[PDB]
Amino acid sequence: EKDVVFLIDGSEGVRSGFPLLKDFVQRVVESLDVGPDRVRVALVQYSDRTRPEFYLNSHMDQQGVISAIRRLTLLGGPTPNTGAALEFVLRNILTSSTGSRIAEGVPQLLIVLTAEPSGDDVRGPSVVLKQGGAVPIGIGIGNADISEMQTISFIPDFAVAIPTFRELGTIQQVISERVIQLNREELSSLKPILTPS
Repeated sequence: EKDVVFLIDGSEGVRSGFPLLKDFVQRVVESLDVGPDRVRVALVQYSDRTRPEFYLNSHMDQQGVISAIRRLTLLGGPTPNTGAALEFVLRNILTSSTGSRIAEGVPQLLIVLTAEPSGDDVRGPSVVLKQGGAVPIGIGIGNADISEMQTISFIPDFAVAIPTFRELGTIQQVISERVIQLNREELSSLKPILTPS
């Protein structure tokens, strides 16, 4: 059992790379055992606002999730306010009412993809998410800030920096491997790192 949420920068900085991002998300999902009693998948786009695209309880199989990803259109917007988006996910998407099994101790894995420095502070939100049971993996593309992605990530090791959307496919296996590593037992041995700025 895993709840896997993709939080995707949909600001204008991502417009040209968005089809490659959609491809990447599908590559990860295809590796997961998707179903209500196994892996649940959600996806939220964000810029200076958030837009849930589908929730952990929306689909019950691989076809449903993949079809939903394929149909995404870019949210748009000037900036990625990543900190606000992270808290929005914690408080609204990692919830029992929207299909999260957080209350039962199911891993809450949050894969964040962005291509620019955040338009807001991610430090405080990162603390709140780690204290609240989220396990984030920050994937910074291009101009994304390395420190920010490390800060967001449950521990810095989990963060990834890749120079272009073109290279995003080259990390799909290690992201899949991380999702596998992070079961309830492994997470039991892992503690998050909190040392803001």
